[PDB]
Amino acid sequence: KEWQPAVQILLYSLIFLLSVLGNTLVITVLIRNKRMRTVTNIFLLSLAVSNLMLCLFCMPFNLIPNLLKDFIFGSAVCKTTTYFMGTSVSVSTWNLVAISLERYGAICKPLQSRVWQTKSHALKVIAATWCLSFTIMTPYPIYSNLVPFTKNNNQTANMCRFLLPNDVMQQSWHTFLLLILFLIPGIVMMVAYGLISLELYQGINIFEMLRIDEGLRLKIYKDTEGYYTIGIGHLLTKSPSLNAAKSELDKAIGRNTNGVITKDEAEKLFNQDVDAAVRGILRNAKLKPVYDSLDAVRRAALINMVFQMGETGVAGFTNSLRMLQQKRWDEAAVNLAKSRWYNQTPNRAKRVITTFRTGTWDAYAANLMAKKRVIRMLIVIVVLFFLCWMPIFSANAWRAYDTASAERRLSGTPISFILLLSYTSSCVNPIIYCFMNK
Ligand SMILES: CN1C(=O)[C@@H](NC(=O)c2cc3ccccc3[nH]2)N=C(c2ccccc2)c2ccccc21
Repeated sequence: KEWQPAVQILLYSLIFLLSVLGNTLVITVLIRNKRMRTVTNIFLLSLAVSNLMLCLFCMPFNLIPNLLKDFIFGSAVCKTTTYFMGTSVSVSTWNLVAISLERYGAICKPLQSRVWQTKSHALKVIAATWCLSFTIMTPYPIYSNLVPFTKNNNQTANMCRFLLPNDVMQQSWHTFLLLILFLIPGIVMMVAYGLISLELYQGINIFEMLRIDEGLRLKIYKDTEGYYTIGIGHLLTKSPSLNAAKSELDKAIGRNTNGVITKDEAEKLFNQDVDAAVRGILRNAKLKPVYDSLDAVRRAALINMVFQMGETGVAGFTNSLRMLQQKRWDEAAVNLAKSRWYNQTPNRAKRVITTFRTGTWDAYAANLMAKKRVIRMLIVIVVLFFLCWMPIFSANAWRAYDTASAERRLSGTPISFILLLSYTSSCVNPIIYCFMNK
């Protein structure tokens, strides 16, 4: 009528600007900063390229013809615009699947999913996504043609239309898209983000706690006391000799290590350490009573201490050990910070003490809080993707099954806005990235 074209020009041109500006920004930032190019962002970089492709090679050749009600570009543009639209949706859907699968590797199988975290594999997947997406979509250029129709005053026009040899094939193709663009990617990412979510809920434990407090040094080093240490805080000898640490090292890893161990030997060593700390708590007649009275989070604070100072040194925390057993957490927290231990390693001690005072992991939660944030962003991106793409795919499927119904309900402004919703998905992720560093 009179307004509809105005709102269309408005919304289309706005969504074009945001999507062009938004995605080229995301690309130029990522191309600029080598520090930014993580595995997850290399995918979000392949995602932002498909969003740019959809935005420049399809959107004008949809608003302009839908605004004029006449596809006035060539038969080639008609095959091109349909080709890139389906290629884009495919690349995007399988980029989102790759992301869910790499975060699953990182969060759920960290020391077990080593290759899924190589940038070389990441660019292998990205290449296989674009190549296969152009391949399975070749029906669109093969079977899309100008379809002549006639307007008001018997005025010939064309519409760009995708027509397969019959109805069984038109309907088979939509079953196809249903499967490899929604069902199969949908469950893959729902199982994945579901497992990721389970893990992230179970939260911090003694191992993650000691990994934050100790770190990883592959080569022999000295701690705050000046003692020779390796791996994840593994004390080698109190003696000042370096020859003796190197000896106690080779004996513990079983090979002539030459001062240097692997990450895999550090974790094996570190697992024996947490084992040994916990056995020392159980075998010591002063520590075991306190331990049993402790809740699992505080148990881990007691283990944290015993891991740093040994069974016997901690068992001599007689006045703090008593307060803990009596559930006097504030008293214990105040007393423990008057100790020499506090004075030697304040930052670590302040955390362990916070754990004792509150019974929570707040002291160690920062990193977990970051992973949870990213994961919730990714689940939001996936849900806004499907919500932006279900309508147009459902309108094409309904056309292939009952074209007369589909066209009478959707032909005017509804499919105009349904198409608009599609392009909106390509300007969604940059806006999300903006609201993420708030
Ligand atoms: C030719 N082509 C369509 O026919 C359009 N479907 C409609 O426009 C439409 C559906 C419908 C239902 C009821 C009534 C009226 C209807 N119109 N489908 C997309 C597309 C979507 C996903 C993958 C590939 C192509 C597309 C995108 C850009 C250019 C051409 C193009």
